[PDB]
Amino acid sequence: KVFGRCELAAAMKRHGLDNYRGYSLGNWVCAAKFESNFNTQATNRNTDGSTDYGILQINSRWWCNDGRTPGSRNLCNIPCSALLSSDITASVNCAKKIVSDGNGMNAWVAWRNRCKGTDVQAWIRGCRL
Ligand SMILES: [Cl-]
Ligand SMILES: [Cl-]
Ligand SMILES: [Cl-]
Ligand SMILES: [Cl-]
Ligand SMILES: [Cl-]
Ligand SMILES: [Cl-]
Ligand SMILES: [Cl-]
Ligand SMILES: [Cl-]
Ligand SMILES: [Cl-]
Ligand SMILES: [Cl-]
Ligand code: NA
Ligand code: NA
Repeated sequence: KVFGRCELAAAMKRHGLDNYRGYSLGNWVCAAKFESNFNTQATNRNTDGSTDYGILQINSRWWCNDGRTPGSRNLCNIPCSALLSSDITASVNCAKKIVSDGNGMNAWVAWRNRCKGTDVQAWIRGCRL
């Protein structure tokens, strides 16, 4: 599924991400835009051989099992394929664990490089939330 901007904002808010660990909703939408272009089916291989899956590009090295990432963990206890669903529940639940891990949203390199320090409220402008 390719979400619309406000559609995704509403789904993330319903799942309790607005101000989760202090990160306003526009941070989460901005991250999703640059990670996946709001496409649940996005997959991208990393240099280390791991793969990032779904709307928030969650990595197989630590967070999900994809059966092909050596020496890796599965801290969200989920197959990576479940992160590609049109239902974002698994992605959101796993993201909540990631952002609690110590480094906040800096775990998402695209958030650090393209969202952090910007006017992220722009990402939810015009949405009925
Ligand atoms: Cl389709
Ligand atoms: Cl929308
Ligand atoms: Cl957009
Ligand atoms: Cl929802
Ligand atoms: Cl915001
Ligand atoms: Cl497997
Ligand atoms: Cl593996
Ligand atoms: Cl393969
Ligand atoms: Cl594990
Ligand atoms: Cl933080
Ligand atoms: Na990315
Ligand atoms: Na893994």
